Amino acid sequence: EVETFAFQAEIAQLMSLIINTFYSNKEIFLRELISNSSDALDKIRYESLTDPSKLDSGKELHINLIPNKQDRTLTIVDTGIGMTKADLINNLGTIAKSGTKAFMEALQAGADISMIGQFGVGFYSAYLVAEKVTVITKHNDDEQYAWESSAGGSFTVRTDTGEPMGRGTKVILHLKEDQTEYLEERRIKEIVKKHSQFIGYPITLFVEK
Ligand SMILES: CC(C)Cc1cc(-n2c3c(c4c2CC(C)(C)CC4=O)CCN(C)C3)cc2c1C(=O)NCC2
Repeated sequence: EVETFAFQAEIAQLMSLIINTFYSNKEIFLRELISNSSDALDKIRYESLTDPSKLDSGKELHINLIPNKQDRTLTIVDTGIGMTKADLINNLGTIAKSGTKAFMEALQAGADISMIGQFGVGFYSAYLVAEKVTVITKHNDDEQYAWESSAGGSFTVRTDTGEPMGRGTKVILHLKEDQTEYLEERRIKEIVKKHSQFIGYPITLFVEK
């Protein structure tokens, strides 16, 4: 069973702005997704200090960057807290509403797309480079889920039939035809060094065979 949901009006408006605005500094999507993963790692690490059993699903706290030229995909894997079904459908979207409204007002007031993170809606910068985004996630208190959106005002949520993850999130970016530079090893290295050099977790860039 695949459930289809409409995005909150403000979120749909933000996604349209990200996809339709002429903005060359697209590389910022990577630091935004790395920031989301770093926050998820911080959350599980903190919670594990009071309840160590929260790490039974995996002790390693890291981020993996996996480019795939054949599939034209860039995958960001983290062993963070993961997201529940309620987080994917309601919680994060509700939280993002105020930030989205504030960001769009700031953009009208003279701010630029790179400031997206200051409003806590950085996840949506994935649409600067991806035509479709697939989010595979597993939280300790829930089943493994697959969230997906090609924008256009809707998203889908289904129980993931694929390989079990243990705990964490996989963000699969199905890249736009003219955005293949983000699959090159030296380009990814340059972006990580420039914007995410002080992330407190190991960032491993997987090289293609
Ligand atoms: C910020 C952490 C705790 C959770 C998280 C949240 C999100 N995220 C966020 C937002 C959204 C998402 C992912 C989606 C698919 C639920 C969409 C969304 O609105 C809005 C607010 N941001 C602060 C975070 C994305 C990821 C993750 C994650 O665990 N790993 C990398 C991908």
